[PDB]
Amino acid sequence: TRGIVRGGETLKEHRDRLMAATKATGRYAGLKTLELREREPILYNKLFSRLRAGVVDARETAKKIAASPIVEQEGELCFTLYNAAGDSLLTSTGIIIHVGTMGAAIKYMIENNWEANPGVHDKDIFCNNDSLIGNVHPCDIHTIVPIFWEGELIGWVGGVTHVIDTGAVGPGSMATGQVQRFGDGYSITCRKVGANDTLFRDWLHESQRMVRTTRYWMLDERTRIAGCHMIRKLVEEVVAEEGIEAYWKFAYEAVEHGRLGLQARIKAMTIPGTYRQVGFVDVPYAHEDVRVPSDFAKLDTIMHAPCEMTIRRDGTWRLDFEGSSRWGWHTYNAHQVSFTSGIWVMMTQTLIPSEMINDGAAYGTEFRLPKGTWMNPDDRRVAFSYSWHFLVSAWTALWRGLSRSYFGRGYLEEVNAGNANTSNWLQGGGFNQYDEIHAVNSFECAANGTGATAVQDGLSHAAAIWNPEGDMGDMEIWELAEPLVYLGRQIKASSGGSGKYRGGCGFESLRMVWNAKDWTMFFMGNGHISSDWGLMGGYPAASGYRFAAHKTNLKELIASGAEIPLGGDTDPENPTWDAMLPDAQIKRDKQAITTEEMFSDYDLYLNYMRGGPGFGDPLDREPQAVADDINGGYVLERFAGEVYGVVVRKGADGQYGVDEAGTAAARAQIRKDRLAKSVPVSEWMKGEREKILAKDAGTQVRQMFAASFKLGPRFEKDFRTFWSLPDSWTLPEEEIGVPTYGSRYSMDISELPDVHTVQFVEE
Amino acid sequence: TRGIVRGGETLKEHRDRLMAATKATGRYAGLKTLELREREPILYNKLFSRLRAGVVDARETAKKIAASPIVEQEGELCFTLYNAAGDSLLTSTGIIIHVGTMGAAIKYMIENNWEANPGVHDKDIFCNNDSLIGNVHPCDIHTIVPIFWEGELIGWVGGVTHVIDTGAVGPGSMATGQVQRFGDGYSITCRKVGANDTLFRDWLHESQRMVRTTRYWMLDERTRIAGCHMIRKLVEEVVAEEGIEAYWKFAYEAVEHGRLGLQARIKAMTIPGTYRQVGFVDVPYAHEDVRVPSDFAKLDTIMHAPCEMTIRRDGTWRLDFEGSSRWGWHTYNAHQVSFTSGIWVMMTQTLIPSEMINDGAAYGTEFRLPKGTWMNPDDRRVAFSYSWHFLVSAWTALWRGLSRSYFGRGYLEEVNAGNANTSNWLQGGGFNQYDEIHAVNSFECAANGTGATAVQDGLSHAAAIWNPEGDMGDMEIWELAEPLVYLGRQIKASSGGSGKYRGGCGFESLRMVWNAKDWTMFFMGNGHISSDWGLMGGYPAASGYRFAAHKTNLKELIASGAEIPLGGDTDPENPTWDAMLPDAQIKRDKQAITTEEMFSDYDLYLNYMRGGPGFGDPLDREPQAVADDINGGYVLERFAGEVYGVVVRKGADGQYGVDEAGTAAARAQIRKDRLAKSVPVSEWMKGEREKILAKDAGTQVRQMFAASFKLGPRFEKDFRTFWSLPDSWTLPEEEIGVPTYGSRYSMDISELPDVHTVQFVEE
Ligand SMILES: [Mn+2]
Ligand SMILES: [Mn+2]
Repeated sequence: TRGIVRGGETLKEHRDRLMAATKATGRYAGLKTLELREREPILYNKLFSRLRAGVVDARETAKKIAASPIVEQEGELCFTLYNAAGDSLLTSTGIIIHVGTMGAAIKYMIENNWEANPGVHDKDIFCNNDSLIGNVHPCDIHTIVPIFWEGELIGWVGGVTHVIDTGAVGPGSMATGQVQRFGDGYSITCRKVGANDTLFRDWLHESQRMVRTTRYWMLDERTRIAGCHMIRKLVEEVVAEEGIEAYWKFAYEAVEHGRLGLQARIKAMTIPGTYRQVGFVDVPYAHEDVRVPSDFAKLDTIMHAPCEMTIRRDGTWRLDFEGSSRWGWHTYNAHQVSFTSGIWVMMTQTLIPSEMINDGAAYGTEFRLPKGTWMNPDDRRVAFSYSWHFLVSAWTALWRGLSRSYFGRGYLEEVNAGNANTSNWLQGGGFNQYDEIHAVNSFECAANGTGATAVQDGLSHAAAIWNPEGDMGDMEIWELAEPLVYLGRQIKASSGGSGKYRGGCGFESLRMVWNAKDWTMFFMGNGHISSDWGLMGGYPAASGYRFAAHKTNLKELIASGAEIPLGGDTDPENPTWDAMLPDAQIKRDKQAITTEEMFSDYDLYLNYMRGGPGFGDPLDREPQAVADDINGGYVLERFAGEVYGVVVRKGADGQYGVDEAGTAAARAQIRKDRLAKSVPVSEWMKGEREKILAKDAGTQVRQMFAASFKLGPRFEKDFRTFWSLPDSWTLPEEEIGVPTYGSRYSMDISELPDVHTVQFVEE
Repeated sequence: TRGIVRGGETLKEHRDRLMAATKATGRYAGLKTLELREREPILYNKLFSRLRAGVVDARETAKKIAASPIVEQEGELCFTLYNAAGDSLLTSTGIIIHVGTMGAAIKYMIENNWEANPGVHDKDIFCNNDSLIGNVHPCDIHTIVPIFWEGELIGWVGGVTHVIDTGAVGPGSMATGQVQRFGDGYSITCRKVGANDTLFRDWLHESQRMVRTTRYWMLDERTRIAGCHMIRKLVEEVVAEEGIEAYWKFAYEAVEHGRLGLQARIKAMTIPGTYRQVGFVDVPYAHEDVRVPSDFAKLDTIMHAPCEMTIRRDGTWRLDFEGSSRWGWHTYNAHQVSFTSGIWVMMTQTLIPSEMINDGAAYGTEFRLPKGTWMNPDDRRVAFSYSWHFLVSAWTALWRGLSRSYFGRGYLEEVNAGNANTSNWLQGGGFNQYDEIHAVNSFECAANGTGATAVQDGLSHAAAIWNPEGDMGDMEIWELAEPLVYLGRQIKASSGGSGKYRGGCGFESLRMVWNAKDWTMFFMGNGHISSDWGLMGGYPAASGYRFAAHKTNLKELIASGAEIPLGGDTDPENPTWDAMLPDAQIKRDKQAITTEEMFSDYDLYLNYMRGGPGFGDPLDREPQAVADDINGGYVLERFAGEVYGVVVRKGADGQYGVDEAGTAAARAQIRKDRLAKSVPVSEWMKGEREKILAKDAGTQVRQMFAASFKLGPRFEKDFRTFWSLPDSWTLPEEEIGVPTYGSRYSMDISELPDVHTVQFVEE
């Protein structure tokens, strides 16, 4: 029975052959030479130039079909072209993390003999979003079309859209509320959803009633299908015009070219050696306003992600996450594919922007993700809807590590202290201004600030780790899809991390609920803990907080001519809105994660997008920059002196200027205070060691270590050595008093029948 | 192109033709005469006898394929045979409410042009459980196979199994936790799940990872498929032996025969006139241990289900539920198909046992269910997982109403005061004794007690409204599938409703958690309110309560030989176990509905199945019966005197005997006390009327009326008339202080694209 691949081999035989060559030889598919590229270089780039333009243009055109602004204006969609074995050749920009996620679904089909059943046929249509096979979160939905030529498969197209909602318990796309997979939303596992280019009615009727924002989902489906088919047609025209021979060579030489590309850029931009760095984020599920149904999920915890980054003389490199913490009862878990494609999107943004963007760099990187950590769970009950919470707090560390190598070597233009927490996600549900069931999810946190450089300040309100082409979207467009009105949009002062170069500031949006019925809202970002750290000096960006006002009496206040709250929440420590709202129930605290809360018309919700970390000692910053930050609204005048040692005087014009003698003398005095207030690290260490031996820390600090030691013995060994702790000191998780469900017992997806999962990671 | 039905017409043309004949003519399909039955009655019964044997025997055989005891021992499975238009011809016994649910699924396909897409092809396999189309709850999963003959559809087979769990937020089948459809478990809308008699791999992988109890679910599929295919093969053999002409006549004359049967039985057993009755149950979501994520769902409420039953001189009859309450944010909502097939299952149990069991009676009954009530919701966010809560408390009223017509006419053998609340459902989830993810759901409440008769006492621990073939299942078999050990099984004293004839007692099961890991449990029945009422006298059965013991210290108690709790909780007002467990956290209260709660090995959970209501004035009971009840454990000795006026004396043997002279005087004395403590109803009425005018009642009493008034103007008009209330007195729901989400705004499933829903009810 002939296999369907161009060879006559099956999908499985074909890929198994290619991975064997790759393993044995060290080069993708065994390609020790690139025949087309070396011998017919003109033909090689013409294919590259024409096909990469095709997918770029497909994404840009098709996104005019969607109703949701996330797809139509922000561009949270991607199109990828794959070879037979599910390796990408080329991609449009956008949410390119799904280069790898959709590649792994293609491989899951390959490895579980979809070929025999349900069959991969021409004109078929597959839809998938299953996180257990490596997708980021259910709200990101794939369409996958096989491409055939003269009767045989020659590759695949994938299209991803980020969809408003998938019917989880939480109303929104990064939803809280649910604590397991069951309730985490509509989960599609590589389903055959069409044949002969036409969708199945039983998929249409079932799928559309599993969600709130049906019209939005329906159109997000057509944006995918139209893109896939523009790309399928593109390929056929390219093959018919240049030949299957060349196309077939290109479909694999391109992928080894991407591996060759990563190696060469490492060797030219980096330094061999070892780099160590760590990242944390908070999960405050103890609080009253995280109302979750399962009692075993109400505890505070901290995500712990240490990375040992090894860079070798031959230009390979290794990322070891030994020491990391366990998955939990929340929606912040991830998958080994999620995680590693995340690290790949980062190398598309600094290491290989000017090389082939495809799975080549993936084959040139080594990943060790211990089984059972949050980044590699071993449990099929796990939940995913806001994977970015953990994911974006782990990858930010690696910017710093990678930036020390550019800095030592002299490529200071490339240093970057890391990504912002891509957060607060305005979410809610109910009846909207068209009186339809609806959900919300602002992609304003596509435009957080970004890490400072060794050369200049980070960009404000500019980007996210998962899409560098930032877009905040127009106020006038968002108000077509949410039942809220804007009372402010404002640069978020003192959100940027301080330094010689200041991190990018976030921004803020103040909303009034308007024309909503039976409406709820919630918040979802980091509160207690800043994920990014500064670099070579350099402080973390600000962390998160919440602001909601209920019963504002704002109908009367608007109408009677009284003061009403406008703009941003400029100094949350000295607020101005609260005085204006004497009757309101104001929620102003650090609890940056909540579940659904009744809101009504004229209630208030502050949307806050985070800043980025800074670079260098702050009192090396040029004083004039500090003064300009004060006028430009970037830094509150209070910290000009307290952080930068800059003394500013207001001119007749009302703007701030530099007092130079004052600024020098204040900097001189800060240096003596630093000497006087610090102590030798020897001294501090024996103090902290006493606290450790006494087990003096909150339950969430003690749980992070207990769980981390159990998954990563080399990390426990290192902690014990560092603090010089007796073997009599032990930290069993079960002694901390907090629930410990899922700490010993777990069941993996691979323990279910007929499941063959693909491994991409050392594990 | 040509339709698929044996005629050459499409499914839709075929049914549309037949429903028009039925509307114009008053007889199913226009059959004013029954050709086969009148002309070849021998051939007519031979087809009937062989086919009903086939479905009975198919259900019986295939249930030996299941691992879950729900299907294998208790038989909560059903097989039904349908004509082309989706009308049942015959059924096996068991959970026959799905006669109507699978018929409504077949008809939904007919109306939405499944024929065009995805196509109804021979050898195909459909799977469905969608409650918006009229299924009881997600856990009841249908398999639907078309039957073809010489290339044309001649009917369908449906198979139903109750599945342990479908991946709702709650672990169990009657799950709490979720408050909307989103989270209420895996919802399949008439999916084509196989072709050429083989299941699709993408359905297999996806479906098995959306639930906990996977191996159980897998085998429940094979039990369904096998029964369908035994029945498809059966028909073909019957047709090949007797001819398509005869079978095609039978497939429709059978259904008008059933309508004729309902009419003849009404006219023979009943009295024409009007019957009025009502039913209630509790929903105290206000309590701390109902932890739901949505703040708009935390309130107490009461289901209000009034029925005006009209029986006519021509033998038709009408059931109007005007006045009923609204659907809510819980899992107790229903659907018009759910509700009406319930009343049909009830009429199979008294009215037509000896007639054709098929849709004939459905065509002979009139139903009016106001749109927007809990029984006919107009909102597609609604949740269903424990529909029986409302459903079984509504139908019990109709037994009483129907019983007054037997009692007046003299068929006292047929009187029954109503069904028990079929409840408490022991449920929970975690890791079981085989160290696999698992969920539990005891079907011990298939064997509640039943209503007393005009002739004799109700049966104890015997049946449920949805399956009169009660089975409590073996202890030894239940312990193969739950990580619990039985410490007692006991008739539940004083659970039966008191009367001249006592209602049936429930029973109770005391469990110890054993060999469980990361384990939770919860409760799900009625607490505050008894659904059934007694009759012509007659008190309701006991209502519900909860008992759990945590930290029992029972390992130590067992090992040391101290007292351990065994058996049942004989007198909850004077317990013996609580003293035995001095270290325990004991939960003993009325809160019969909880969400998930951590349990551990040696903790205790009491499973309580309810009793049935009684008949007649209790102090007409033969005193000897009261004495036997006391010894037999049915009634606690305290109430012999207080309820029955029976004075019982303990003998030399230790058993109770009747004090005859004492019992006469006590009965003489009770009658004088009854006079002395009652008042003229006029007197009592003006007191209660002041309370109404003063709005003196719990928020749950005031919300039940507010919601009912808005949905049922004739009920408000009638309330106001009865209590003589000014037009100045008004009860707006929004003044009661509790959330009112979904009270004005709603969006029906019929408002989504391409949705054509079928109407079976006056509405
Ligand atoms: Mn997304
Ligand atoms: Mn069921």
